[PDB]
Amino acid sequence: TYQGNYGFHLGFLQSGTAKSVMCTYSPPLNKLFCQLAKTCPVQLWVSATPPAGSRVRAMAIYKKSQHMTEVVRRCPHHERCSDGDGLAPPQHLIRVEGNLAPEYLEDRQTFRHSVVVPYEPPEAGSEYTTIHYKYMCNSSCMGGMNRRPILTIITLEDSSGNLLGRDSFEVRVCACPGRDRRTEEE
Ligand SMILES: [Zn+2]
Repeated sequence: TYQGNYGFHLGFLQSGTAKSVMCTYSPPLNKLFCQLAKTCPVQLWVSATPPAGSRVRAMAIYKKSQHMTEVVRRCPHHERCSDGDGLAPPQHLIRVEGNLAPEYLEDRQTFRHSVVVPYEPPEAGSEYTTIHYKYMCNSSCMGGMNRRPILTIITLEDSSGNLLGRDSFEVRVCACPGRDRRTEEE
């Protein structure tokens, strides 16, 4: 995490450990629990607007340093699951929704996957800018994350890739998010 010259940091809609809820954020754990394939409106905040060309990248990494050096990718199952949108490659975990200019990358050196989008200042009347994400594999998929916790890294970079700000949050993709938030909230 690191707010830069722009005060870059993330924001989340408070939903509640209720039921029928498909996505809820836990301020205490700073962890998100969401159902697979459902939209998560994460917010972007800044005290100054980034220069034009600045982008927003979303990468998933493993929380525990023992698995730190392993690329997070969908499990052999979901990988062979026809549930694409026409943009995201079948092997990516984090997809973006709503944006018409998302870019799906794979670092040539680290092999890590990411989704980058153009940074856009908040629309009139809002104080923050939204980006709808989705996870396409459950935390409990064998071959996949396999019960291993992950952390979503959201970085604000300039047109040329330079880091301009970074923030993160742990995430859990489950069928029972609400329950899992409270029965973990402790
Ligand atoms: Zn899976």
